[PDB]
Amino acid sequence: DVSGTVCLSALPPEATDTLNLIASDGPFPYSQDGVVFQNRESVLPTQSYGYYHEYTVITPGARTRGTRRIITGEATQEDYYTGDHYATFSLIDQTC
Repeated sequence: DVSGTVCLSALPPEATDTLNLIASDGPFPYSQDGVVFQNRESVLPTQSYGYYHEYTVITPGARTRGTRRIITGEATQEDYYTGDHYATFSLIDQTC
């Protein structure tokens, strides 16, 4: 299940950076940014393989990718944020 919607402005500023890189098709800070996200646990709506892709949202100071991501869906304006390492997601509203 999706945990509601969230305004882009309410997310860390790195989320806005990630969306800007998605808008330019990168290049990204990691070569695996842009792989398919399988939605293997079915938290997001069921779609065929390749509908979803995942991208890092950088955590300040982290040596690793941390726990923050944007998952794109193929539909227009469809993007999900997780701040808890894929446990939960919110739909991102870029209009606010």
